[PDB]
Amino acid sequence: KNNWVLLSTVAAVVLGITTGVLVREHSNLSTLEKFYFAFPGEILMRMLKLIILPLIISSMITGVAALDSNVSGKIGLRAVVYYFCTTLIAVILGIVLVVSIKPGVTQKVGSTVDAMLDLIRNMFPENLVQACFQQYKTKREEEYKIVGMYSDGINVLGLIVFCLVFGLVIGKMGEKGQILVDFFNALSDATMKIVQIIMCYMPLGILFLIAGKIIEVEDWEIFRKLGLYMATVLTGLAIHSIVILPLIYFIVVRKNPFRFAMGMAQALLTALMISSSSATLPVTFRCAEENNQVDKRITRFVLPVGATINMDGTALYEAVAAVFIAQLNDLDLGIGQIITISITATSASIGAAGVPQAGLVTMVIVLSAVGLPAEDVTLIIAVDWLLDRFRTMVNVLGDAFGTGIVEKLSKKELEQMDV
Ligand SMILES: N[C@@H](CC(=O)O)C(=O)O
Ligand code: NA
Ligand code: NA
Ligand code: NA
Repeated sequence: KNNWVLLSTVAAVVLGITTGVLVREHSNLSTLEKFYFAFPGEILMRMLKLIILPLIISSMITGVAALDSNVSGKIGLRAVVYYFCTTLIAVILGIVLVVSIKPGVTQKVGSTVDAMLDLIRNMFPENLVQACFQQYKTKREEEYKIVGMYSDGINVLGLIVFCLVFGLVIGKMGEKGQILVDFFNALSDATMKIVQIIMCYMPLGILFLIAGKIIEVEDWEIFRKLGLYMATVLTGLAIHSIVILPLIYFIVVRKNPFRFAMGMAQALLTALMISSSSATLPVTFRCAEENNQVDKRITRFVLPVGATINMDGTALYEAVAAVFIAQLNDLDLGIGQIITISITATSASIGAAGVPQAGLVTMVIVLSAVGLPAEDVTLIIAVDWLLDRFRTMVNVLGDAFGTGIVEKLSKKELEQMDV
């Protein structure tokens, strides 16, 4: 006998790939019947979006309140240093692989500052209740006048920053704020038993979410016409996730880095099918502390920050595809043009959201920094549901890897706290 959570997810990926392929050659469903066929996949998607509001709020508060305000200053320093030393590696390895393969040659025919100041405008929102379901976006229009309105989508960057300050303030209050530690420890425990309820619906939801995703129009543009560009994204996503990311784990932890990746198989295959790192963040919490036994004082702090900051698969896909877009023209892309690609792609992966297809929002930022037009992204929009699924597994794995690396780097400080 074995565990039924992972063996039924693998059985639902197989039964969902073989369903969304067979119904195309056999039948011809209309545009309205292809939306009701993926309806159990939509219910799973909005059941996971539902739970990230009490999960991020309660884990960010009790993750920092359990540390005595100077241990948390070094867990926070060893997290941002790790996130910068993997994003830059995933950018550089995607830069080297895209100018040596050269996928874009002889196949051509076939508001950056306003987007970066919206990261700081979203870290300090004007309302806490409005930050739970609405984001702030700035447009420039008329000699121009800056005017911003409130769009939709949960402001995850503003709830992390406020609960980090709320977590530090509560932990320094002592006995005067002990009832707020017990409230958000009982809330983080109650909204992890709900994740174990959604995890029983997940094989039935994936089986229709991935069958209604490969049910699309043309399998020829993804395969051969835009071919050998996906052989630079998936190649860079392979070497970074199989070789490089279990080499950063093996250097600082001598504890078998593929035993950690095998123990995170539920969170890896969830993001491989739902294509959103923020929505699978409840799966990453459960599949790390229960399987790999990484300490709860670190995963409550490292994993929510890494889900919206550390996005290595997006950082490699930004550095590969923006050069490939410039390679469809006859641009030289000299030594000055390479480094400015590698700089804004590090910031675009930071500014990218954990929503599905957030990959093409921040592609305008890196493309306009090199001089390419924004409407030259329309060549990439065709195959984006498949390249978004492999760059979310890597993003999730990177976050999972961080929990184990920061824990061995701070084994003394966790053992410092005693009775
Ligand atoms: N939802 C995707 C967005 C992206 O491509 O960055 C992810 O988290 O990986
Ligand atoms: Na990173
Ligand atoms: Na991430
Ligand atoms: Na990000």
